Amino acid sequence: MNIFEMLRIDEGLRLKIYKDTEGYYTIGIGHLLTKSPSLNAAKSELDKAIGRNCNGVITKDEAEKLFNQDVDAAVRGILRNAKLKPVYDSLDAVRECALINMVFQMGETGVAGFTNSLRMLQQKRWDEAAVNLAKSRWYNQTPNRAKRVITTFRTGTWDAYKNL
Ligand SMILES: [Cl-]
Ligand SMILES: [Cl-]
Ligand SMILES: [K+]
Repeated sequence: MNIFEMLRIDEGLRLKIYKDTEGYYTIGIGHLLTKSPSLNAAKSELDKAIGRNCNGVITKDEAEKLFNQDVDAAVRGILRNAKLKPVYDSLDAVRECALINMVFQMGETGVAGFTNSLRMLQQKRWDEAAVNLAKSRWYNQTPNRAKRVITTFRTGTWDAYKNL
């Protein structure tokens, strides 16, 4: 298991524009197009991202390419973030994926708001961090995914993603 497989499981894959759990236009593997409620806006954003007239639909290759770029950006974002980098550096390779997962989902800013949780992870207080992470809108809005990620932080293993 690796970050790609992990995110592919949590985001799924759709080749046509769809609305994500918050109602935002998305495509591919969780690639957010826009927060605007205009399908047209979303359609423009798509073409611009892909570089051709897609008319709302893309290929699997295209989805995967968007996917590589998005993981890359999440990582680069974590590294450029003064609150995130220290944490990520302190973490083992499995747990780092859990952090990348959150940033992919919520963005650099959102995660950086989990201040108390971030400190607990840095101190390696796994159970305490897991409880803290659960006291969030994120857990309440997407509990199954949040469970998987928190379990990953808690255990250092891929158990939560095995048998999926
Ligand atoms: Cl893009
Ligand atoms: Cl969920
Ligand atoms: K590390």
